[PDB]
Amino acid sequence: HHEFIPSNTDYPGPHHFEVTFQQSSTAKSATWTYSPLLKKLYCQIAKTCPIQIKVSTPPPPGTAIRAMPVYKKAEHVTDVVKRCPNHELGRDFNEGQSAPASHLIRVEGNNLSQYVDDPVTGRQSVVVPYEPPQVGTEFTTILYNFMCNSSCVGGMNRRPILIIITLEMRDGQVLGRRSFEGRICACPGRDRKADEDHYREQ
Amino acid sequence: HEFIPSNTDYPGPHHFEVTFQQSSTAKSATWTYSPLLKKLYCQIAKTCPIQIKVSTPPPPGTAIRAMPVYKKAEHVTDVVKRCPNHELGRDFNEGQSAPASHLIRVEGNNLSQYVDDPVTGRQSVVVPYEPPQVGTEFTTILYNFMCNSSCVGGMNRRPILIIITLEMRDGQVLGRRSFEGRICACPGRDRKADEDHYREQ
Amino acid sequence: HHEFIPSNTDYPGPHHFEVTFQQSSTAKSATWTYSPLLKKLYCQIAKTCPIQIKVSTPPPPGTAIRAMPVYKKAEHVTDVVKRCPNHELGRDFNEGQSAPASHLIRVEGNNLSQYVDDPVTGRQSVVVPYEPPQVGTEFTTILYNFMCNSSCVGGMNRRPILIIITLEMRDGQVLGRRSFEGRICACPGRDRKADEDHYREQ
Amino acid sequence: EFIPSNTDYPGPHHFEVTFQQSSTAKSATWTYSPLLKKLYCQIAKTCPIQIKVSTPPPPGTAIRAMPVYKKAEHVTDVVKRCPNHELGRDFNEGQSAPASHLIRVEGNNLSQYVDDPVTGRQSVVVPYEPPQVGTEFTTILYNFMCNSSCVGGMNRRPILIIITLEMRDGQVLGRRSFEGRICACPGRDRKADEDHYREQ
DNA sequence: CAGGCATGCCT
DNA sequence: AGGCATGCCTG
DNA sequence: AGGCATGCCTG
DNA sequence: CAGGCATGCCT
Ligand SMILES: [Zn+2]
Ligand SMILES: [Zn+2]
Ligand SMILES: [Zn+2]
Ligand SMILES: [Zn+2]
Repeated sequence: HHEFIPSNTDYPGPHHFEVTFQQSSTAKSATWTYSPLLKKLYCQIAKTCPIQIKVSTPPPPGTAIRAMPVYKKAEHVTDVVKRCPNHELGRDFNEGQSAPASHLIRVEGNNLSQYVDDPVTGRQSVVVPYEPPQVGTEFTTILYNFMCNSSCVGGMNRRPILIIITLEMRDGQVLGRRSFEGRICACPGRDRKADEDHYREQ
Repeated sequence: HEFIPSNTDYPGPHHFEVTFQQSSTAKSATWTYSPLLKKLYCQIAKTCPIQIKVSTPPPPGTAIRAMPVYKKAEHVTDVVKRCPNHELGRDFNEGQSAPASHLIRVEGNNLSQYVDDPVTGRQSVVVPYEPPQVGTEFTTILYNFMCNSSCVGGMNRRPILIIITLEMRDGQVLGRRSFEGRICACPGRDRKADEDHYREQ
Repeated sequence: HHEFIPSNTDYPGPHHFEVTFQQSSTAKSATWTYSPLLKKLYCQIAKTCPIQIKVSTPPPPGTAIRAMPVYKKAEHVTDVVKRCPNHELGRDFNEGQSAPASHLIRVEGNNLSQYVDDPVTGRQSVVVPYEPPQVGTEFTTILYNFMCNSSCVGGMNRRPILIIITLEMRDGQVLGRRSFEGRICACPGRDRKADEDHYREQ
Repeated sequence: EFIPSNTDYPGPHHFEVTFQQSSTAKSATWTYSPLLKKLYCQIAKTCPIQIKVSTPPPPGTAIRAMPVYKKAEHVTDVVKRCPNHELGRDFNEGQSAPASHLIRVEGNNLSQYVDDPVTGRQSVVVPYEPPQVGTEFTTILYNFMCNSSCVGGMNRRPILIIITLEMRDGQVLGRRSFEGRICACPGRDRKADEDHYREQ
């Protein structure tokens, strides 16, 4: 039904949906990085970062893959994650684009991209047709872009979000799903090291 | 008109279970649950998420209600409302569309209906039952408690109980669970002390 | 002739104007106690409080004195001081009443006690004509009653207030002004001594 | 006139800008550091300013407030709110005053918000009112709707608030200004401003 | 009356 | 987090 | 009131 | 590339 709070629970369905991360250079300031322990991606804004998709049984036709952001804390979950006023109106980055300025998550390099603004739930998300890994390849890598900092005032300001990747049936039914925390910042590694470090303190 | 609504655990046919996820244990915490006790400690107006589990729900008309009642039998015959201060107040009454007078509110859903029993007098919030999402076990509801357990003019220092019932389109309880509730500025503090004292009398 | 921000400044005009307080009991449960150190009095909700007023020379015919509350902090200086939503209606002490339960300051005994609401500034004040001191007795004494505790939610909650006594003509201008911090509380003595002693830890 | 003067002009009647005693506490709403004519306040909190004039002015006189970046290069830029604070709803809603304006007046229903046709400059004006009986000060309540640090607006670019009085006619009478700093902790900010100024 | 607690809220 | 406010309840 | 959290800056 | 600073904000 018209679900207002997307659910974020790893649910490898009939096929075995999997979300993995490409090799990543550790550093305070690097395009991106991932924390297997804390299950959360660290990413400079607007820059490129690829996610790995793997499956066993090749999924049914018309099958797609969505990406949606949601706030981690309950106090804020009823709020849809959109871009901040600062970055949305600014031309600095999106005037020649084909994706709506307000959307947080953009897909890079794929014209088949579909930017969804649900009429009822107001939830924004980007979807693409699903496709098998290039011959002799283990993963179907999709290139995502995040257009605001987890700190952006007026947008997701300093409140952690969760990036939900959903494997969907053409009609929208759910075939798979994985989730993980995301943080768009200025210096990823550093925020990670510190976060991994602190985690270890307790 | 009198009611003293029943607060009797009835897991019912469809296995019903309103549970709680892990909340923090901070002096001031939006909310926190004491598995030890039947108490849910939370801050006023905050989002206290509650989990519902069910194995096989069927009525299309089945919906769920939450209604506040006083614990001590002396007052249970008294309707549980909002103090005059928070009702006429401007704070969480401007904007949101819910009755200024109710204590319980559903936060993330607009299908909710706030009902004022014409005879009972009781006030409660009802929302349609929507099953868990593909791959998720619980149907999560978001609740808001508009007054402090301690507000004079309202329930002043009177332990209260929230009763969640899963009824069929028309008054027929498919089951219910109940828990004690305290609304305060500092939930963490009150639990450490509450659970504490309760042990070794 | 309406000002948005009543002045709290004292003003001993042509007629010498001074407002004094009779002997103050130190008891904690005491109905009221005045502090000349802090120039601040402590009351209990709706308890009779004598305010001794004095003039060096007698004033015009129908001139009066008005008691208008005002906040101490600028952050709030604009909020007209009114009775807490709760009290502005609870029937204890209005079914008795003759005055708008909205009004905070009000007199006891005098049936010539008038009230005012500038439709311009919406200010709530009380007015009573200068009846010469009890002939032979220096000060004229008006019995006041302050309806809400300084900590009442919905009203001045825990926000300090100034009690302004203004010497006015039958009309026209102002003729004498004396302000002093107000405070409605349960235990005036308790409170009085606590403030009063902290001022000593300067 | 685009890019106006901050120059001090006491005037026929002596116009003086004064700040009552403020707090020295870190999170105090506002404070003033006499050492450096600089006002520290919090976004949207009530900044009161004491205005004393020697003699009573004409019937059409009034007081206006206008922000102006400090540094040479930036002065040419109009001082408006960042986009986030302008579109965010925190205060804008129900507020009957332009949402782009940095400066706001609080206690007046006769606040006149101005946007210059040629200049584009923004400012708030209020008809002057004589100090009240026995009061040596005429008080105006001012709000500053954007931290100085904000992007999309003052990029941590210092500004001065030039307060001038003018006739009913568009004519200047007196002028005085002081640097402004909108922040979270006024107390802290100044206490630090001075410590380092005490070095050379 | 005066001590003292429960519980909101401030730095 | 630790600690102060402050109404109200004893006794 | 102290300490943190986080974009930009510096070398 | 990481260390440090300035500035909003949390317990
Ligand atoms: Zn942004
Ligand atoms: Zn209440
Ligand atoms: Zn009251
Ligand atoms: Zn801003």
